[PDB]
Amino acid sequence: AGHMVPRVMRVLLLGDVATLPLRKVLAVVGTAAASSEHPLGVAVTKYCKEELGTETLGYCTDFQAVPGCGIGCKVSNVEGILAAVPQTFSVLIGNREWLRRNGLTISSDVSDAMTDHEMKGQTAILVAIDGVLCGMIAIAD
Repeated sequence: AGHMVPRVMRVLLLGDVATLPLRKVLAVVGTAAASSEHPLGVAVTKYCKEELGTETLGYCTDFQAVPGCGIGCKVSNVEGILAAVPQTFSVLIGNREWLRRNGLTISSDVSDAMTDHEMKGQTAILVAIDGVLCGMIAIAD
């Protein structure tokens, strides 16, 4: 059913953090979160703000629109701060469509499975970071 009151069912993270140390996570989560509207914005904001010592975050560098699959863009304040080692943190969000659009060519098993479970009213919404699925969310409507 189409409604303006969804409800997250399950959330998992794929993109590891090995290559993303305190510095990476700080900058990424910093700007990334600063460019979000989640109810945890204030939290992440104050956190990265106290960890870096700067109130500058939420800079948009790259912009990519996708009317039909999702959206994506690169945001990072690290460049404006350090002003020496700029790193555009790419962040895209979409459903099975986008996930597959960049995940692979086509899979009857993946599409069939997605639609198979979607019959329960569940919505597929994952987010990729740096061209790599960082996390995936599954809503239950």
